[PDB]
Amino acid sequence: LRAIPGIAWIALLLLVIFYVFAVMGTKLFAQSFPEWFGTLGASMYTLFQVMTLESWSMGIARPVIEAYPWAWIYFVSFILVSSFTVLNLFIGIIIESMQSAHHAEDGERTDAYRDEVLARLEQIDQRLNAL
Amino acid sequence: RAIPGIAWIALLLLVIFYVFAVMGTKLFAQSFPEWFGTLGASMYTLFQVMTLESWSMGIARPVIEAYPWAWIYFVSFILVSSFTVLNLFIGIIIESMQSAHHAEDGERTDAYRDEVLARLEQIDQR
Amino acid sequence: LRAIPGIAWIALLLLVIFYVFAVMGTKLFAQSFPEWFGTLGASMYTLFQVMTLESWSMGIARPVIEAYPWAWIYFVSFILVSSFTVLNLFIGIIIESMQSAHHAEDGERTDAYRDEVLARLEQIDQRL
Amino acid sequence: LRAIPGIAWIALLLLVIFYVFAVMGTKLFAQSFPEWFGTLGASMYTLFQVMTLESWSMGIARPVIEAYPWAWIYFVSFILVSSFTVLNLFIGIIIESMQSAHHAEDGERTDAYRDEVLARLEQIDQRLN
Amino acid sequence: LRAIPGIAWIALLLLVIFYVFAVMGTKLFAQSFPEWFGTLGASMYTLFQVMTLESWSMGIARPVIEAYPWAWIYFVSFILVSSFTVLNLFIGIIIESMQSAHHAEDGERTDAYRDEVLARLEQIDQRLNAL
Amino acid sequence: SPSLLRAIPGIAWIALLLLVIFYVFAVMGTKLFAQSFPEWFGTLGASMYTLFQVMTLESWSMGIARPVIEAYPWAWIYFVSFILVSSFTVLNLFIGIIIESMQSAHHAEDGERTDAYRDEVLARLEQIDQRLN
Amino acid sequence: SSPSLLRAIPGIAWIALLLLVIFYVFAVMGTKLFAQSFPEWFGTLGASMYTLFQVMTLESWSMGIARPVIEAYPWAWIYFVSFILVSSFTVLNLFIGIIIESMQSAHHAEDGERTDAYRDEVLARLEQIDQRLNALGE
Amino acid sequence: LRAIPGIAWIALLLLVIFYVFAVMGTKLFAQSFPEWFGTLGASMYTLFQVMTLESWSMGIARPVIEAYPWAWIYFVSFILVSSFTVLNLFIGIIIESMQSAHHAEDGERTDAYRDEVLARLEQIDQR
Ligand SMILES: CCCCCCCCCCCC
Ligand SMILES: CCCCCCCCCCCC
Ligand SMILES: CCCCCCCCCCCC
Ligand SMILES: CCCCCCCCCCCC
Ligand SMILES: CCCCCCCC
Repeated sequence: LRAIPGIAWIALLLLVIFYVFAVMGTKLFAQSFPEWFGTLGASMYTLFQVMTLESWSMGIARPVIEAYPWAWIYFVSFILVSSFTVLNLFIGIIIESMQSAHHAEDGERTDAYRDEVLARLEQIDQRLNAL
Repeated sequence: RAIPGIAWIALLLLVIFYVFAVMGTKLFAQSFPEWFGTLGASMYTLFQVMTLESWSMGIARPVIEAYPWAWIYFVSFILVSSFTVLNLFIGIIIESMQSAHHAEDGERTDAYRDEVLARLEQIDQR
Repeated sequence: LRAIPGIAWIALLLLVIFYVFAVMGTKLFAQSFPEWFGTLGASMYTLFQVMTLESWSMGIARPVIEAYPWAWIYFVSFILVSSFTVLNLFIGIIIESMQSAHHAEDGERTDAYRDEVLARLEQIDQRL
Repeated sequence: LRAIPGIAWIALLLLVIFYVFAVMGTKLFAQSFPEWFGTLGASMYTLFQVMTLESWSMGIARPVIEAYPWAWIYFVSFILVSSFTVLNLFIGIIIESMQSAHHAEDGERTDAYRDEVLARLEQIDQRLN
Repeated sequence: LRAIPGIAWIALLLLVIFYVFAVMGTKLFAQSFPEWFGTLGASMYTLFQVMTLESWSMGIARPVIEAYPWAWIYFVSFILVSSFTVLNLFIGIIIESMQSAHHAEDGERTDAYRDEVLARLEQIDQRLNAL
Repeated sequence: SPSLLRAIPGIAWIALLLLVIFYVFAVMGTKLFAQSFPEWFGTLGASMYTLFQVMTLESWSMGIARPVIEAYPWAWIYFVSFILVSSFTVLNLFIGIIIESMQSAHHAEDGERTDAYRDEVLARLEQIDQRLN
Repeated sequence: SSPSLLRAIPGIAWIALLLLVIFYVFAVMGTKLFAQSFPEWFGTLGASMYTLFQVMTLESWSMGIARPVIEAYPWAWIYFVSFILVSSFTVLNLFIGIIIESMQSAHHAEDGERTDAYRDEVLARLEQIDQRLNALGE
Repeated sequence: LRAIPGIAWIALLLLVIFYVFAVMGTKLFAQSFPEWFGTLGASMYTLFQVMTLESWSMGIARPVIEAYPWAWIYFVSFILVSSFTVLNLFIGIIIESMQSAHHAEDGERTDAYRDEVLARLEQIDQR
């Protein structure tokens, strides 16, 4: 019933997410956006800032004011990462909790049926009066 | 259901929205007085076109006035209706009958517990 | 023992990820390669070909040999698509079949438990 | 049960970490780090050689660390490859074993319940009186 | 004639060069490179790998460019081992085989000399009968 | 160096430098493990003693190289030196002696056959002689 | 039997390798007593071979660099002599050994030609075997 | 035929041996005593002097042997120098002489055999 260890797996998939999409976003954010005018060792770091840290949400929303017609899916990058994570993580948690519940209750009913085992072998073998 | 997720499928559904909303509302926006400068009214327009009030097929036609360049909307309305119907209805059917199998057969086995105790009482009580 | 709408939305996700890497091929390298300079609407053509077709379009993924350390991700991208989708789909559906197998045989054993019911009855009144 | 898909998709993303840090260690550690002289396609071999073999390619590692301000991220590569190794190996093996254990053990104790069936059939047809 | 044991002789001597120069290398370069830095357990294995494998070994040899004039003699030492040893074994082969060739073939010629013996011993006695 | 003559004392020179090898390596390794070992309670002068011990004779002396297994971390290669020194002795000396023997065999035996041909020259004069007619 | 007829040359590698060693050896023996006295090189940590082959009669000026060994009479004379003795070993071995070995080949071929004079004696054997067989009369 | 300079080759290599053992002595046989008190490059001097000459460098030989286990090796150097020189010098001269011996001896006997040639043709051609 040990189904917890699927936890760190999501965080290392998060490593995958941040690598891929911070690299793409850091190319398109190093190209023209003047907030940093380039991010190689601080791409992870800038996206992680924008993730409701250092009060920097609208902070990133300004360099996309300097390119609005073709740069919005970067704040939507925040959105995408959040959604993908929350989805898989949350649903795994749900399934694990509910397996535990169902097995617990149904097993208790069946061990009452083992009490019925007790009843039976007390009935026949233990009260024969001739052996 | 594979390793996919329900609201994750729905997320890719509004990603489809991004796709074909952006395409359409970017291609012919500068030439039509229906949704003149269609920017955020794309999702609304289409997801409201789907079989709503039996009239939005009617609004799908005035863009059929641009058949060589505006039939992908026929394609796309078919897309959205298709995946909505399929996913929602049929997936919920299978979910419901899975839960049904479990609960139904469990309560039947509780009636079996009834059988057990009835017989054994008839033998033990005397 | 019922998971086929699974296959349905899996095909949907297939088309979605096809579009994803298509447009990624239309933006990251679009100006540098005149191979299909305007991939905006025919990265489909390019990548459909790249689909191990006639052993030459892994070839036509070559304009990634243009920038081999960084863009090798299109070849690796068909790798990823095939792996995740085909792998998970195929195996998981077969596993739903093995679920059905469990149900059938172990239910027959519980009808041997119906034989238990018989045992009950033939203990009750055989020996008043 | 015996699931292949997990380990398969793992192996893919594990190898994507491999090429990422191959690039990480082949562009900044080739033209001036001649331990691996012409490191463009050899980076695969260099990194996986650094992986815990005879305790001597970690010795190849340190003179690369001689460039300390810009030469740290590939034993960072070490820790990321360890990330994926931990995941696949540990989780797969342990959880799978105990799943199968649940199955078999519960079945066999129900067979003990069948010996109780034998008790009832003790006192129908063996003892009439 | 059959001196492949002598090949083993020369081979053992050149491997003596191998061992003793590995020991002298343990002496001069033990702490200087961090390449192995423990040149106490596997000095053999060290120079073993240094010997022309994947070209990564000359790359093993520069971490003791850490000591420029105090480790160059080992670059030329592996020159010594490789070239000297291979050339010695081919020396053995060439020279001693061709010595055997001399003896065999010129002995065949001297067996022709046996035949000339035969002809004149034919001319022993023929002048007693028809003369 | 084709000479077809007796070239054994070169191997003899190698053999006495092999005695020097005994001396050097055995006295190297015999002095730092003279304190911490119970066998001779000081190998200060037991190195050629270990010569006639561990030159692969009696089959128990690599058995006493085992007490060097007792000191594996920085003192392992020394019974490998045992193995070496044994190979030194056997191969070098034995090859020298073998080629010695074959040298002698060839040269002497074929010279004697030539002497036989000279008896034939005296025959050719058997007809340069009495049967002159 | 073909293509060499006593090519026992390649062992000349030995010579060259001795060369290297020799260089090293007595470079060190000049780096030991010197390398702290003279100001010229003033660190012979790796200048050993550089300076030694410079003093190998280069531009008629590195005997010019041998002047600072004239700066010390007894304790500094035998370095140019180092060079002479290196030349002794290497040149003697390679050239003169190869030449004398070829002249040993001359030994062999010369005595073989004498055996062809014994082919002359073959001439005489057939002077009698086939010629005066008394095939006339009597 | 006259491969003579090899002996000088061995002799110069012997000089190299002298240097090597000189520096080993310099390690042990420099300061273990006050008997030479510094030998950082003069073991050559003391060894050429001790080579059983003048009968007094053995008077040198004791105050180094004051440390009995750590000094007899220089006398063993006597032995090393001996072995090297004796073997190679002596037998090299011997071997060269032996080569010349075989050739001279039996080739000259075969010149006599040429006179044999003349005798046998004196019979077979004229009678
Ligand atoms: C943010 C990038 C997605 C937009 C890609 C172009 C969409 C318009 C396609 C027009 C095809 C004629
Ligand atoms: C739009 C129709 C697509 C049909 C794809 C069929 C795939 C069959 C896979 C066979 C695996 C058993
Ligand atoms: C990467 C480590 C390679 C170790 C090689 C050991 C020696 C193998 C000898 C094979 C001879 C053909
Ligand atoms: C081709 C696949 C053969 C089976 C692979 C098993 C992988 C086990 C990983 C254990 C890592 C220590
Ligand atoms: C949010 C957890 C961060 C853990 C540190 C990661 C260092 C690469």
